[PDB]
Amino acid sequence: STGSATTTPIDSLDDAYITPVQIGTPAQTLNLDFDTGSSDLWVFSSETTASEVDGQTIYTPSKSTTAKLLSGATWSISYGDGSSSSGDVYTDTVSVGGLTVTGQAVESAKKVSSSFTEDSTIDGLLGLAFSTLNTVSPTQQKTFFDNAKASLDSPVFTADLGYHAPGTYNFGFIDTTAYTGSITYTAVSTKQGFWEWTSTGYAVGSGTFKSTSIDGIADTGTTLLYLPATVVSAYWAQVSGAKSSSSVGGYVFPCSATLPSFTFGVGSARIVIPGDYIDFGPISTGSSSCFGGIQSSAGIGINIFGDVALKAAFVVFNGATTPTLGFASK
Repeated sequence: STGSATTTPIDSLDDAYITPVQIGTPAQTLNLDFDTGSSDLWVFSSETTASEVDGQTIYTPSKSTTAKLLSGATWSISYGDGSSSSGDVYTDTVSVGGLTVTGQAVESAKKVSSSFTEDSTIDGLLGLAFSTLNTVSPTQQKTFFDNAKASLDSPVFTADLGYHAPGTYNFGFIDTTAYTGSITYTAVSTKQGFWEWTSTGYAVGSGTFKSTSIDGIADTGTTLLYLPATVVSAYWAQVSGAKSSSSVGGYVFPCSATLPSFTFGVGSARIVIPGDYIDFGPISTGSSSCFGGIQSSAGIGINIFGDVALKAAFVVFNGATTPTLGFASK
């Protein structure tokens, strides 16, 4: 079996992408943020603190004939940006683009942090990293991808994010019409539970490619590209007037400047990120200072190939017994 769903940016800056997911019987449609950097499928629900809900569609397990309380199981998660959520756990039928999984753990949020309440477009997260990162206790739960794997034509899912436009998440097949050339595959380390891989280098604009190993994770749930201080400083040194601002929280540049492209290495292949993808607009309404899409990973401890990098390529997440990441130009 296969699945295919459209993913849409929540705003004009591509801060996050939302994908409709059907939960329960009869279906309750919620717009979830597909996150390859986490492993919990959690949703806003009828059990979430009423003051912490600001416009989201909520899951109501009491209206689902297939929902069941997973007695005694709880979950608690905290993300890299500081945001967090917690609550109890249900099992229910979950379908993504026609691909159905019965008995999926659906984590019902009782408490959500300010960041989630503020984002009215996002009803929850669908974790797509390895099930070892799942926060359900005492019994750990599997991700939707891990539960659908036996039923899939191929144990893969593909990410094809659009730049200020809709994209696609496919499960169980590789659309050979969605990319150009060939797909370059590279090894994945599952030691930390992420889709962790090694980039073979980088180039800034029309400059010479620098061959160096950058260990990082393919993360659909992170907006920006977070790379070592050395690489990020080499990039922003090519932008007139760009500087790292402590009050803003990273590199800012004059909105009138043109941004060079950024190239990253996948084996012997190169993925080119256009300069336009690195522009995140004014730091505040009316400001002439713009926020950069390439930031240092120094304070985080891990390099992140977020949506900025991922949207420049057709990305294959191969969840076979020996996992690999495939990259192709599009």
